[PDB]
Amino acid sequence: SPILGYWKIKGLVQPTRLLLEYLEEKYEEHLYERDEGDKWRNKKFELGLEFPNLPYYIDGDVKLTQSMAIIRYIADKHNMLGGCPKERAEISMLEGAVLDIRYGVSRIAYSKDFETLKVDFLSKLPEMLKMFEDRLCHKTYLNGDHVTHPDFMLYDALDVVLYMDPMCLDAFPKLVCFKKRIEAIPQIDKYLKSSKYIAWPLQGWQATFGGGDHPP
Repeated sequence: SPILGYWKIKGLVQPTRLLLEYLEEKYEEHLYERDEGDKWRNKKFELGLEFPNLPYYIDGDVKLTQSMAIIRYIADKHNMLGGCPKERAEISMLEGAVLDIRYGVSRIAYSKDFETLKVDFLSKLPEMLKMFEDRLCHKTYLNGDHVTHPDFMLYDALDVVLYMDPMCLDAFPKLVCFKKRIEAIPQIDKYLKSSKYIAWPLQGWQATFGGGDHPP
């Protein structure tokens, strides 16, 4: 049974967690609580990781770090990255654009000047969301009729930008849909209602946005 190690927050591993639950693939988590920053530094180097860091994935001497290398791995272990250069690169471009939103959030989330920075993020956000609304025109999931990992990435992003601005999607009902659709997938839906689901925080507890032990 593979092992996924990370903070007990959505952060950088939420997409991955979904994917795993989607493929009903069994695994165990090493969850680091808010006040366990030591326990980690205690094991940071006794895991045999070539690039100690969080999150980490480990099973039969497959030692990985870097949320993207990880997620892609689980994906690849199930032939889901693409069937050729073109479709593989298309799926990577989705990866990129989704992170340009998920990350946009986190880089201005730990700032003490969040409350005035989000304003310029939310103004740009439309143009970013739009591109996804189009991609989703005549398609069920990005990149086709079959679910890919970037669909779980966009879902996390969406879920996170809605906390920042409950109305960011009203102008994109096609995304509001895509979101309910994902939540409809039996495995996923069963998960969100399960005990293993980490509802909060979104970022590191210290973060201004999506921080704190419980949502406001």
